[PDB]
Amino acid sequence: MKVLFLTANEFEDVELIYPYHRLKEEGHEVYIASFERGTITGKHGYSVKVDLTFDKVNPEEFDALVLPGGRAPERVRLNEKAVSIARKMFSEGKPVASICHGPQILISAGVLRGRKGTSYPGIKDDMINAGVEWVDAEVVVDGNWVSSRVPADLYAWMREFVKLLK
Amino acid sequence: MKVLFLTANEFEDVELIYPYHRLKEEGHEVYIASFERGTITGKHGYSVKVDLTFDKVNPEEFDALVLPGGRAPERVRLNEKAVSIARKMFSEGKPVASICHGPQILISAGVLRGRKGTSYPGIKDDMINAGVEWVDAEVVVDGNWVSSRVPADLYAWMREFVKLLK
Amino acid sequence: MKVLFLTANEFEDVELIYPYHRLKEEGHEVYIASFERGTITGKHGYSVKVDLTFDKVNPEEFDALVLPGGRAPERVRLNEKAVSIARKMFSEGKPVASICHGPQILISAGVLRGRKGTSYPGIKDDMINAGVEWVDAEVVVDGNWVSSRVPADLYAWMREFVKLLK
Amino acid sequence: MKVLFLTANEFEDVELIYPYHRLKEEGHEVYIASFERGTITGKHGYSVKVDLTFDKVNPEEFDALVLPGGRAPERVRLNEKAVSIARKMFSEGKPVASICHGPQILISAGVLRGRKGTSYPGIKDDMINAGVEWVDAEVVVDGNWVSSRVPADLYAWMREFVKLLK
Amino acid sequence: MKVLFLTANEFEDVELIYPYHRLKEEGHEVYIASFERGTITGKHGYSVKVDLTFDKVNPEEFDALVLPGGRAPERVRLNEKAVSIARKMFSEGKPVASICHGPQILISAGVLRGRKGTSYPGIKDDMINAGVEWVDAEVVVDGNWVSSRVPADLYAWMREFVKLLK
Amino acid sequence: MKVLFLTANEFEDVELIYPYHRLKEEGHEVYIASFERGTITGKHGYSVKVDLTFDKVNPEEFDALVLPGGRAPERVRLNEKAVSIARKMFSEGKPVASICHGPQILISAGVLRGRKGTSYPGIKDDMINAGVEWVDAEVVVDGNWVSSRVPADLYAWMREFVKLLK
Ligand SMILES: O=C(CO)CO
Ligand SMILES: O=C(CO)CO
Ligand SMILES: [Tb+3]
Ligand SMILES: [Tb+3]
Repeated sequence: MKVLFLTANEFEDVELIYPYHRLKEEGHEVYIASFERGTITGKHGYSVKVDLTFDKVNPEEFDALVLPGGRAPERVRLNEKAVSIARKMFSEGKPVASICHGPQILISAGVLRGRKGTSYPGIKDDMINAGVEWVDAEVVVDGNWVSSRVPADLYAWMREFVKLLK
Repeated sequence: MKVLFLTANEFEDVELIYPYHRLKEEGHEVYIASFERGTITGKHGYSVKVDLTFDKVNPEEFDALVLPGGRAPERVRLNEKAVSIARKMFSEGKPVASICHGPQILISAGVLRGRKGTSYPGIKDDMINAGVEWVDAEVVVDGNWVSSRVPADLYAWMREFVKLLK
Repeated sequence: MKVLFLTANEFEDVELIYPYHRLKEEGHEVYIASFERGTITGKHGYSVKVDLTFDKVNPEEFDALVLPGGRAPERVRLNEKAVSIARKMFSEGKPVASICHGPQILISAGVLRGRKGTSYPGIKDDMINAGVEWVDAEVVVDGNWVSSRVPADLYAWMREFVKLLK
Repeated sequence: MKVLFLTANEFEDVELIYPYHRLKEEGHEVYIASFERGTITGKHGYSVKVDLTFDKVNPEEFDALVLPGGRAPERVRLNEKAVSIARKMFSEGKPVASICHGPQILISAGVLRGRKGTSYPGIKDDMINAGVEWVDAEVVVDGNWVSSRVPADLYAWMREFVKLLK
Repeated sequence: MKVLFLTANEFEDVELIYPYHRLKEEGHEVYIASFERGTITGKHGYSVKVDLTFDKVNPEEFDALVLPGGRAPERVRLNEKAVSIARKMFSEGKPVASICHGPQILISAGVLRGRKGTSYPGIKDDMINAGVEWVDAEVVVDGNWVSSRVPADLYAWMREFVKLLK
Repeated sequence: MKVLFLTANEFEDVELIYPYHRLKEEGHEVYIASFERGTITGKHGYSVKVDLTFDKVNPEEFDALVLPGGRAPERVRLNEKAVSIARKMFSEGKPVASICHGPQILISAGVLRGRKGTSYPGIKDDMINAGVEWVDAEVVVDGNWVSSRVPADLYAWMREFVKLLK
């Protein structure tokens, strides 16, 4: 499986780095997409290499999608190409993992009405207004959509996501 | 006029400090309300004294409301008392000024359906999903609601808000 | 009115941003002059665009002058052209607003002998030794010179300065 | 399984957080031991709660040990109780995972002579002088000792360590 | 010889630490005085222990005085007791070393008229207005007063100061 | 005398700056060697200019060597040219001063077996395993090798090193 990550500067560091390594453990290939090639830096100063730009992503080449949190999703969700990648992959039923502010990208994609999941609690009202049945749980599994709230939830978030890719 | 500010740690510094001083220039009394007494610190490190807690606010004692941005609104909007203050003041037609992420508190108050305004562009989709006709302008005036987007808009934001309080 | 600001890196952020927006509210044009074009960054990390260099300033083209504080005045006061701009504008009786360390530029211009005003209290002795009757007040108005001490004084500083430009 | 972590302030954040969550995914209980109760803060600013002090650790109550890196191991290795915990657990054949500077604690425990493993390359010479057959690989498995070098190795480090605990 | 240092938070780190150690090399005793007991922290984050408060200093018990720079002198120079210590020691002809902003304390003491020395160039005009014959040199020796400008001057600053204490 | 420093980014600031100025006081020439020309930055943010790269160093052109601490030695000790400079200078009996983590470079050079000295206590075990008779003292003098532990030892470290160069 080829797993795509849509992120940008000010990503929540462990929310990117944890699934990156957890999915590599399984033998999956992992790719970081952002605005430009080079590096991006997390809220806490970890730097990661960008593999490809949003413009170069062909969603048909990727099997699954991860949406880390932090302040990066509010930047990503204004990029039509990044939102279109998330819209396509999610609506096609490919596995999509989101955490914390990550699902702001899915809100903007317009794909969450009637879906069941969670997010950082600070944006619960925005998830509800997008039509989500919002649950206060460490992980929620709604078909292809695996969602979690905060870094304390990482263990449960990927415990469930790895099952979808098997 | 007695002007109330609803804010918390990680407020956008100039979005609090600018209206605070601008309204004092007019002779209005300005009050900072937050979770606890003591001080709160902005994203950029400016410290301000808290005048009263959300619990101690009686909305009937205040004439107008200011909602600065930053990351503070995502904290404030989870406090039922703070959201109730905003709901009451806004729904009674008292002047309410919001900037950047500030109107996340108004989203949570459930008062924006059918209203027109603006915000930080990163949350435009959340404003639209709350029932706002979102306008990309430095300031929008919709009856009692004066809204702006970013720090570059400060001059226009308070130019319009000062007029409502006269 | 065309209002010139003389500043540099490590300016006290709100002491630049507050008068910048306050004077734009009135419809005045505001210009940031510094060592080079591009941007400058405040003590607290706010970035502002430089409109023109000190070398390109013709003082006859500007109606008023603002001198924010921070650590920037100790840099500005070593630039002969910046000091000459301040000397010319102040000595011609044009409105000049200073706050905090801002009047270090006026000290270096040699224009304060026999004048009355204020500054950041830490440099009161230097103001006295330059020939200033130093007053511990939130704002002092001495003809064309409007002076204040610290960020807490912003409201009173521009309340008085706006009156000189009308 | 009950997994003990020996660490301190200035731990490499992801080297603690990654195995903590990865092992919780398996249903293992995870315990952070340090100098004092309260919190410890990583090099990159993540804070974690300390479960127990080194003085309160009874090594017989834990099944496995994790030694994250950063600057914390040079502090931990001067605490004779922490070193004695590592010596006891490692010499009894319990699973021990180390990464980056983590095995400095094992050097001080005097248990690495004739063993095979890796570390941050900057301390390879110190591992060699302690009697280690040093290997430049993302993960090395030498009986109970699973060792890795840097954060890029996380995926492989816990892939192998999880196998020892099953 | 007993050497006193008058300083406070935001001292220029190397301007305190360098003379501290250089004078200990000679066998002199070194004492840090500040507003309160406990620790003070430099601009660059080095922490030093305060030996005594300004209020507890009896200038007759000390043989020489060092005035480091940074932002600390603008705080120290508003403390009547600290200024009185500097006034007494300097006017009695005891060796006094200053660097960078350090001599702002001597300006406030009122002891520099007709004296010859240097400082951080940003405050040269303030030194001149206090009656100093200001010299742009790495070190100036004017009887008991040894003055330097910036951290690059440290070697020459103490080369000359150690000669006065011999 | 021409004194070479082998260092890199994340050097302990005062451990480089202190001997640099102390040795310049004597009239010695001081040279900073690192990976590349330009500047290097300490743990605490002080920046220093690099005079030459490790590749350009001819050890026969330098009379003495200084090895500051911080995290820089773990980078320097993986550069075989830097290690070969230290090996050559130390084994030829030229004066070598080390402090804190500085002697990690000497460990890697393979020159400490049977020698007597000190270091940061956190790496004492690594010094012992390299064949050092490790002493817990502020300064140790073993022929050409002058060693100290921490920044508190600076005064004694250079007191002894200066004697070797005279
Ligand atoms: O129509 C708006 C909601 O009222 C969104 O554009
Ligand atoms: O008299 C002033 C100078 O004119 C100082 O107080
Ligand atoms: Tb051997
Ligand atoms: Tb041996």
